[PDB]
Amino acid sequence: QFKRIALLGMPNTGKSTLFNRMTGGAARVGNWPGITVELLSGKILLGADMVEIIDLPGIYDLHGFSDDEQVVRHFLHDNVPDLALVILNATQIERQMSLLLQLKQLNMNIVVLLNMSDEAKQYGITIDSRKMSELLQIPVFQLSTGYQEALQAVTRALRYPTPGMAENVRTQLEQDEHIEAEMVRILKSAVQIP
Amino acid sequence: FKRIALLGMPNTGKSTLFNRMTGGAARVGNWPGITVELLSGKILLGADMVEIIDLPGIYDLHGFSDDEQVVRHFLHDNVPDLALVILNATQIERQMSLLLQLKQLNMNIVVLLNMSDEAKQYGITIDSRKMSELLQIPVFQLSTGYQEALQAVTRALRYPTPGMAENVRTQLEQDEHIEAEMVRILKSAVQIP
Ligand SMILES: Nc1nc2c(ncn2[C@@H]2O[C@H](COP(=O)(O)OP(=O)(O)O)[C@@H](O)[C@H]2O)c(=O)[nH]1
Repeated sequence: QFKRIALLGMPNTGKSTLFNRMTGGAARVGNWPGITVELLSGKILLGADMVEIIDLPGIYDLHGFSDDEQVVRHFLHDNVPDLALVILNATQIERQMSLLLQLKQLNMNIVVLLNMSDEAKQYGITIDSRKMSELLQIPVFQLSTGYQEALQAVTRALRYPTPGMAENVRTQLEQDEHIEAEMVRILKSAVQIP
Repeated sequence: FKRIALLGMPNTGKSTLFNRMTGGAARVGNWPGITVELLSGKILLGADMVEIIDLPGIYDLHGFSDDEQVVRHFLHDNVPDLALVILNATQIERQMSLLLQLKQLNMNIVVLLNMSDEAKQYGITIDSRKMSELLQIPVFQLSTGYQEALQAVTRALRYPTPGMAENVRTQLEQDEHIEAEMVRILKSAVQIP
């Protein structure tokens, strides 16, 4: 019944850690439409409203065929998030940007969190989050700090629903889902296994 | 010349096949869209001298490994007359993913299932005629199967494929848009030593 915030990012980007910070727990929830796996999930008060956070498996390619990538698409297809809170490791920004841009092409509602930003600056990495936000057309926040500003932006991004956005997102996944369906189909018929 | 792109995952016997098809005479060469040198050789298939290019093994057509980026860049700027796709039969349950990603580009494809004997001993029974029918792509098993595979390749080079180059490039433009955006944002917003 509550609006859904999905945590999305690559593996080991601090997602479970952020989840624990937001919820104060490590609750796992199963019986999600479309997937059999149990995921870290919890509901929080965000201002006056209650919202549901779900930590999605870390993945490298939105359109890839690793098991985690399949699970993420199934979840997103059948449980279109009201917000994708995309977590990027500042220290590895060059290598992590692709997932963000892929998710943006799904036509989801996104807020970007640039994690480990101090560690980045301790190396020689400087990030202009205003410029990044400007070019992306997406809110971008750095976390060292930055957390309360990030939550504020979450509330703003959930304030006005978009009719037809579930159908839009489902449609952008269809091509990957077709490949998967064809795999299952052809393997079931043409390949016999022990 | 006509061009065949040899495509498969790593450790599928692609190197040994390319060596055989090119008779040991392959040389290094540069190609538009990539800065790396690739190996290619000549082979006579029916009426045509054909150039076969050995592309780096990849796992995910849309992934961001260096090899994957080179294969996509190569394909975009050098659309092959035939993609010759080599899968490991024992790992057919997963490796089907790359074949279907490549089909989705609207390429002209022949599939070779290598190590088909090993697969049968693992208890994996593949019915390649049925698989060919369902894919609408010719499928041939190797272990020997080489002559038959190469006659299908020759046949797959005969019919017209009008607009294909345009179709393949169009299908790859999603990937190139991601890459273009990545560069744009990284240049303007990020300074790394
Ligand atoms: N420097 C820094 N490290 C973090 C932060 N959040 C998580 N990490 C570390 O990143 C690694 C992976 O964290 P985790 O929550 O397990 O990532 P997950 O796989 O995405 O859930 C661990 O070493 C964490 O302690 C952060 O805000 N700053």
